[PDB]
This record gives sequence, C-alpha cells and structure tokens, in this order.
Amino acid sequence: ETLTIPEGVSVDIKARLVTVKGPRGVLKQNLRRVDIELKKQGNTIKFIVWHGSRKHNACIRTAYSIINNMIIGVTQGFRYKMRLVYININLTENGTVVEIRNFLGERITRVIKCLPGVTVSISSAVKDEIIIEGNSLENVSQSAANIKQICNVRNKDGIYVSERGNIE
RNA sequence: AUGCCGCGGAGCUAUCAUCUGCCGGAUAACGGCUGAACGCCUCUAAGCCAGAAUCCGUGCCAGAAAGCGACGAUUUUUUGG
Repeated sequence: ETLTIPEGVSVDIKARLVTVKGPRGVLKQNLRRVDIELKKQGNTIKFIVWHGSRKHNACIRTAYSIINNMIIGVTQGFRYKMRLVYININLTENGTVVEIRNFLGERITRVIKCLPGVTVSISSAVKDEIIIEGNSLENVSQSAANIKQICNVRNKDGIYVSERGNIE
C-alpha cells in the first residue's frame, strides 16, 4: 500500500494537507482527519502504522482512498451525466449556477449554485442531458446531488439520474 | 342639588372609525455528498450540504439612575477663576 505519483505531479505534506498540482489545475483538501504518520518518498506515498486500534484500519484506508482521488484529479476530469424525466422541463442559466423551470408545472423557479471548480456547460449533444464536470470529486458530486435534492416531488412518475465517468 | 327636550363645535373615544405589523444565522426530525472499517455494500468514522411555526440575532421598546464617547461655552475689566 504505497501509492505512486505520476509525471508532472507535486505532492506536498504540510499540517496534514494535500495540495497536488496539475495542468488541469490545482485541487487541494484538508486531511486533518487521520492520526497516522505520512511519509513522502518522492515518487510514492506510504502510510506506516504502529500498533494501531481497529479505527486505525479505517483511517489508513480513508486517507489512502482520498489520496487516490487527488492523483486522478491531476489531469483527468469527473464528468457526470444528468437526466431529465417527465409537462416538459427546461434549463436556462449562465455560469456556475443552474436554474430549473416547469418542474411538473410549478410556478416556482429554483436556483442551484455549484461549488468552486464545478462548471456546467449546458450540453446539447442529446435530448435532456446536461454534463457537469470539474476536478474536485467532492464538489462535483455535491453540486450534482444538490440539483437532484432540490428537484423533489411531494405526495404520490419519478425523476432519475444517469451514470458517471471521466473526461480529459 | 346640572329642571326638562332638539341640535350642538372642541376634546375624548369605537374591531361602531381609520392607519401600520420584516429577513438573516444555527439547528431538530429527516435526507443527500466525499468516503471507510468489515478489501463489497452503506448519509458517519472526520467532514461537507440541505432542512421546521424550533433556537439565536438584525428590526421594535427600555437604556446601566456607580457603562461610555464627540462636541459647545467656561462666574469678566467689581470679585471669583
């Protein structure tokens, strides 16, 4: 369990931080969640443990898995497919905020502001599918979950969601 | 002991009259995201969102008579300063 580092990646450890750099951009996360020592070998990262408890088995895994996500985020995307199921539905909003209209004919108009590093490009490749992309896996999925949650139906057709993937 | 009756300005007064009465934050229940342990799964393990007439504020009332600031003039040619 010594994950390595690809070409053109600068991993730095500083007060339990991960700040990997990449041509796609910069993406960082606070890792003040693991009480296990971190050692940087230059081309690989190793998580030594010493007589840990049961919770130590989880922590090294959680630190490891989040480590892997930063590495994929160097020069790879995190595209998510959306779905619009229906009264028809429409999306019209600019920038990193998304608005929904005619959701089951409701007069209300909702607003959804995506987290930094998550962008919508109002896809037109196919009917009823808007790609959402970015590097931060947490924010990219969090923005997508926010759109689904706010598109709620009360009392009781249901509105589902498509698959995932990578881009770039 | 306001003698009695009509009207009676002013004032007082009427849900018998008229005017005026917000939006911010943190949450509960509960629901999602990144993610494990228990090599899979799963909202939880750290964390991040969303969230009620709830709670805390801004707003409204008082203003500490022993909380405080800015500013003005400083007994007038007697006498005091």
